[PDB]
Amino acid sequence: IDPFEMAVKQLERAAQYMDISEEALEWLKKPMRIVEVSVPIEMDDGSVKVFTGFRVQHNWARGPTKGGIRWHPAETLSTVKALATWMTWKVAVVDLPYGGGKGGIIVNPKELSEREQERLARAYIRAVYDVIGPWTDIPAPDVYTNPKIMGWMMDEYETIMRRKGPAFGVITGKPLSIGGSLGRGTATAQGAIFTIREAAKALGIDLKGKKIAVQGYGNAGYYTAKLAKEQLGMTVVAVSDSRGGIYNPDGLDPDEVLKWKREHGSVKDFPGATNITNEELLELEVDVLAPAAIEEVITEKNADNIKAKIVAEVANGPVTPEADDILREKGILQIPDFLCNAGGVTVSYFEWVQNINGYYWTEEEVREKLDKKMTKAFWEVYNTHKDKNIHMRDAAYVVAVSRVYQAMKDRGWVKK
Ligand SMILES: NC(=O)c1ccc[n+]([C@@H]2O[C@H](COP(=O)([O-])OP(=O)(O)OC[C@H]3O[C@@H](n4cnc5c(N)ncnc54)[C@H](OP(=O)(O)O)[C@@H]3O)[C@@H](O)[C@H]2O)c1
Repeated sequence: IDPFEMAVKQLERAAQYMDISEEALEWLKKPMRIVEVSVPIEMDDGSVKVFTGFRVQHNWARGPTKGGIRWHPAETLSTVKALATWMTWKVAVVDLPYGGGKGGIIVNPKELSEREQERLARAYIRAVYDVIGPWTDIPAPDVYTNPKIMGWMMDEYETIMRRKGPAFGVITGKPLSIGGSLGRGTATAQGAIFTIREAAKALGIDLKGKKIAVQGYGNAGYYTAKLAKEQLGMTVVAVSDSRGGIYNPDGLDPDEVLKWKREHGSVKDFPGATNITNEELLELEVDVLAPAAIEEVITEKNADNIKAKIVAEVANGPVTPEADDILREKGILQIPDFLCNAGGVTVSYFEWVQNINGYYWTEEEVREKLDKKMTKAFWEVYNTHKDKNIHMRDAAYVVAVSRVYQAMKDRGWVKK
């Protein structure tokens, strides 16, 4: 199927640039555990509806598997497996003691009521309990899943486990009142900012008063722009959603931008600025560029038109491999997508650590630890990029797969 085959092809393109045994490659191609279950719930009308849930633990060589849960009507087993393989490298690049996990249910939660959503969450936990756990498999928020659902599922897991172990730790993204952690909402953007100034440091150019352009202005993009302005001293020059765009070389403020979006219902028509299109924004000449929108916005059709020195792929796969190569041959440093967005995963790991130990950190402690881990991961990726003379995304794949393969070899799973 298209997604899993794409993930396997990406793993092969990673493996051709690093010393990996054939048995290890075949072992990585087949996910360790796949659990397809029927999740029954009782609707408000009294009828019983059964959905199909998937729980794919791609690997646990480096530690307990970690992965999000997607409630999407278009969910497929291949998509879940591919995203589990994704999360494996996501946790591997940033040195987490995690394996790759991925949960999902074939369900459209638009018409599901709050009672139905709670029942679906609890029933999914009742179905997949035997293949999850704090030390085995940690679910995390993903598309169409909010931390309220995770409060529900943590409650269900605690009820089944009879409070015997660290229940909070079974899942992450939980509300602050119950085993939650600070910085979860801004996790991905904060990690992206860490990678951005690390890229600037690697390039040898500071960020005092330079330009950043973000394309796609969801929560992640808005937080990225705001944190960049607050910390790096950079000047945001353009913000856009999939609908419209804003141009202001003099400088913007993400707070008033989001307020205008909330008032008017769209981000466009910002006062003191020009309405612009997303396409020319993608080719805008800036210092830092961050695509935070629907996947594959930078294409071979316009890859050479990007002039920003640093491209931070905040979104997952916003650049096609050919555009990645074109930017590489243009001297453009690209932060790979799964390394750039690993802030959410790192903060989720921090939440898991806080839940396991029963001690909860403060926001400053979480931010400092996230900064340290992101800096180390980025420097490992950059050093591999320099030494092996391969693409930055290629370097991140190489380091992640090397860590996973080392974990397997030390575990004795693969002899060679
Ligand atoms: N662990 C936690 O505690 C926690 C808490 C919240 C969220 N999260 C995670 O972080 C993500 C953020 O949550 P959320 O509530 O913001 O999800 P959401 O309800 O999908 O909102 C994301 C925002 O991004 C915008 N957006 C989506 N696709 C876009 C595109 N192609 N172009 C431009 N804008 C786009 C949306 O606005 P438009 O539709 O107008 O574009 C939307 O307002 C979630 O997927 C969730 O998994 C985790």
